[PDB]
Amino acid sequence: HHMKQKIWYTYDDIHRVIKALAEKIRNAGVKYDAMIAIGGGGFIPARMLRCFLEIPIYAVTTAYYDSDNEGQVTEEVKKVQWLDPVPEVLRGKNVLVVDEVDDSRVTMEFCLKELLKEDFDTVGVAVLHEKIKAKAGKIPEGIPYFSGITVEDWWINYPWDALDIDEHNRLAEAGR
Amino acid sequence: HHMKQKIWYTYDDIHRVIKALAEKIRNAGVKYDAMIAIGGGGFIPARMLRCFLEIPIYAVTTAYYDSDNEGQVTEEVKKVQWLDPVPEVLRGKNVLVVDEVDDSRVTMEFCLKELLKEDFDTVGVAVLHEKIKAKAGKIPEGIPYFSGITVEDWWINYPWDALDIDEHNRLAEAGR
Ligand SMILES: Nc1nc2c(ncn2[C@@H]2O[C@H](COP(=O)(O)OP(=O)(O)O)[C@@H](OP(=O)(O)OP(=O)(O)O)[C@H]2O)c(=O)[nH]1
Ligand SMILES: Nc1nc2c(ncn2[C@@H]2O[C@H](COP(=O)(O)OP(=O)(O)O)[C@@H](OP(=O)(O)OP(=O)(O)O)[C@H]2O)c(=O)[nH]1
Ligand SMILES: [Mg+2]
Ligand SMILES: [Mg+2]
Ligand SMILES: [Mg+2]
Ligand SMILES: [Mg+2]
Repeated sequence: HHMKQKIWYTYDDIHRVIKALAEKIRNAGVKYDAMIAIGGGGFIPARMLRCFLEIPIYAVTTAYYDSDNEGQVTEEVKKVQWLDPVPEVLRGKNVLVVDEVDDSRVTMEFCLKELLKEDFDTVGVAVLHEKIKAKAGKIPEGIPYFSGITVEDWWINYPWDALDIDEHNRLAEAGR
Repeated sequence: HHMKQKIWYTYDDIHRVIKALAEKIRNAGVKYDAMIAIGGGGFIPARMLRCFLEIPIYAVTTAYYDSDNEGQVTEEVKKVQWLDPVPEVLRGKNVLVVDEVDDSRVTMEFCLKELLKEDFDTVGVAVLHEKIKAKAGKIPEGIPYFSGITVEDWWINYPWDALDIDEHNRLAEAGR
């Protein structure tokens, strides 16, 4: 249950945004050598982006876990799978971190801080949807940032969460 | 350029097959604890499958490389990213390997042989499309196998390779 407005996007809607996102990246003048998709949400955006950028997709995954510190239980982000070690072919290369939604930036900050420990040239970040809202996380300095589209602070319903894709598509069209 | 018949599938076409594939898996009676997606082709099928199976997606990636052995250059499959080491939470668990197409089975055999070196309970494999054709690779004994649909030996055009998704969808409908 959510209390804000809601929006549904078709697979094709998202594919079209990814094509435009690839063009934004290409126009910034840094040629990326590989993507690092943050699963699970970044996997589909990253493989769609590969259609247009034609660079390999490496993968990490994060998740929130119940953390009990100082007499208070809150959710914190942790690694589920990581690039340990980073392969030698990526040393000194440009890598593009890919995720589906910029909501709180807590995962994004965690992953970017960890990847800046490595021997990359340029680390950039590309997200499908950028929500306009307050952010708990911060993007480190010097990291190029791209979003496919900016969105209101609405709950986004992704087609890859649709038990009934026909009903999902109906709600997507009923929102246009 | 290909010399066989060709088919185009929409994103929604594939989503519907994945829903049916999840039902085939559920009916076989083994509860899988995690997926291992083989990138890049397995990423989108695996995240679609997560909608219905609700288990985490781990990732490996393979690619073909030019291999020069005994005075003859052929393409061979190699690791690009692997699960090194397998996390302890997966020890003794059931893992479902996910890929998009069963064509030659050379990648599938390579990955399954490598994953059988680990301490899993059940290793199963799920593929979106199973092509009916001769196979160079072999599936090890005792590995449950599921395919979403079986297909003729045709070239499959995936929507995540469509530079123009509208033209892609036109060709998909023109094939029904
Ligand atoms: N459907 C949907 N999900 C939203 C929306 N806003 C945030 N989320 C989910 O919230 C989770 C936490 O995201 P954040 O930590 O805020 O991500 P950020 O750094 O990229 O801004 C993400 O899942 P996660 O914990 O990273 O899991 P996974 O699904 O990526 O594996 C993301 O998918 C929204 O509008 N719609
Ligand atoms: N579009 C399309 N591709 C096909 C088709 N048949 C085979 N392929 C591609 O051939 C490559 C080699 O596949 P195999 O090694 O035969 O796969 P298998 O073991 O699962 O049968 C795969 O890409 P890869 O080298 O594994 O790369 P990636 O794209 O998965 O990263 C796969 O996507 C088809 O009908 N259509
Ligand atoms: Mg995520
Ligand atoms: Mg490390
Ligand atoms: Mg593959
Ligand atoms: Mg190993």
